[PDB]
Amino acid sequence: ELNPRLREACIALNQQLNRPRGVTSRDGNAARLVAQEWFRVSSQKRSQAESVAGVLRGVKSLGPELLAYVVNLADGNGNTALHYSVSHGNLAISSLLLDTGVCDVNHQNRAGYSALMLAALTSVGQEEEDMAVAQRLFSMGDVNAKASQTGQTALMLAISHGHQDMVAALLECGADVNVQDADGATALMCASEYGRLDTVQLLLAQPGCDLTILDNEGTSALAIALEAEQDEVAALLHAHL
Repeated sequence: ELNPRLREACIALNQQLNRPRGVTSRDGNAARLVAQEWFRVSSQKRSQAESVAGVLRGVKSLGPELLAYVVNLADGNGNTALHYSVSHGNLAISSLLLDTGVCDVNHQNRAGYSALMLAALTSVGQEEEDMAVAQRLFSMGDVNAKASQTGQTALMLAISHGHQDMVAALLECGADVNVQDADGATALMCASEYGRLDTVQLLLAQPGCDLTILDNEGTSALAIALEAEQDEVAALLHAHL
């Protein structure tokens, strides 16, 4: 059940949302008060799924539009509760939000990243449940989306942090290897700079992987490897070229 102040703000917000035209400002008194309590309860590192679950039961009792509005609230950093739960590794909260069936997992924060992208970036190598959460995100998102500022993909972000299992998972979900970021860089280029040989091998094994894509200064994966002094990567790229 909702605490007295939040309940009243939710009732007021629900009233705005449920009008025939549904006209509702994210910047009204009601929405700001709901946001303040929602982020307080849902999005802290110490937030507890039990508490969030009780807020959601309360929100849901007022109706589906309110539930979807609240779950997908974005703060001044463009972050939703799911951004925070993924980033913080609060798996229980992640599961609880995804269980609502209403998360917009492709929503990009101000920095340009979706929850899907942050899951690729912050992949916990030894957490089977971390990977299960990421796979749920992939199933309801666009694994080939590009981040609004840098143009990077989940695949590139996973590569950049040496998250090999995440790389494999994204390729099994249909990640395109040949997407280019804002600077023209590809997943292979990121992998060639990072220097993990198994990741380079896995990318090279994908049908259609193109070794001759260039970035906007005409740089190839091979050149990046040589510049990074990754000789074994460089030699491997030479052999496929």
